[PDB]
Amino acid sequence: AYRPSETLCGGELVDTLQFVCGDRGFYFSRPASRVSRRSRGIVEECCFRSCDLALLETYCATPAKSE
Repeated sequence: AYRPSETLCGGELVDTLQFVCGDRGFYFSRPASRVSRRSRGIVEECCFRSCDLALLETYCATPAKSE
């Protein structure tokens, strides 16, 4: 592949989440357990696997509203 296989882990993953989503905030991987608690998580797709920009954007926090 033309893309690098460098993966994205640690604080650099958090830095990228802030870059991609801006001030709107983001969510992160929920589980970190040795035991069977399978779930989604940005670390699972960007560090254990490799992820793309469009996918990474889906971890953005939801919009808020107030009257």
